[PDB]
Amino acid sequence: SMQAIKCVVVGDGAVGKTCLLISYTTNAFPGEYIPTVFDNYSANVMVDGKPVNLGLWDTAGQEDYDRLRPLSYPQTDVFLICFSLVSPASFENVRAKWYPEVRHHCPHTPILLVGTKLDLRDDKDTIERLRDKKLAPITYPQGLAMAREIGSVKYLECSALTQRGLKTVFDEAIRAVLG
Ligand SMILES: Nc1nc2c(ncn2[C@@H]2O[C@H](COP(=O)(O)OP(=O)(O)O)[C@@H](O)[C@H]2O)c(=O)[nH]1
Ligand SMILES: [Cl-]
Ligand SMILES: [Cl-]
Ligand SMILES: [Mg+2]
Repeated sequence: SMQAIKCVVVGDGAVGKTCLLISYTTNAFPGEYIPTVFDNYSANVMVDGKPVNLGLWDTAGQEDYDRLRPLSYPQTDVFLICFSLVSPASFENVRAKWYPEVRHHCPHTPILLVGTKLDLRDDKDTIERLRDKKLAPITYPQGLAMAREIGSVKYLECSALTQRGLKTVFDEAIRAVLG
């Protein structure tokens, strides 16, 4: 027994959940091949001088799985609720959909709020695209405020593509369970 930790990742379609898991576990961002299946990834992580077995559970974010997806929730040690920093709709869904759904099935499990696609937040074409819809990328203070609102233990931002902040997401996830 390496200590085992079950981590489940949830959030809207296209927020980057699968890329996040693959980039983390393989140290490589998927190119033109992102698994469509909702797999479980097994990673090992050193925490305070001890190896931990992190099982990472990908989920489908579409409405069609609203009855099937929660069957993966039992025995979860920590949830990651993901939204894209460059999709305000995905951010609103953290409060509207994901927080309520997780808490319906798992009242006490820690939640980390994770803002993805960090590399796009200061990307000009992305800012302009959002400005056209009277919108702007989600800022760190906004994400932090959403994290408090949903009782998250931690708010993190990362990019699966550049890997900036990626390892911290899962270190903090583990520490939320273990210390
Ligand atoms: N620029 C950027 N694109 C990303 C990142 N992570 C994922 N993507 C892209 O976002 C899209 C959705 O990613 P995916 O992992 O399939 O999202 P999922 O539906 O939540 O599983 C794909 O086109 C990815 O290439 C990131 O960190 N930066
Ligand atoms: Cl999805
Ligand atoms: Cl917080
Ligand atoms: Mg996926």
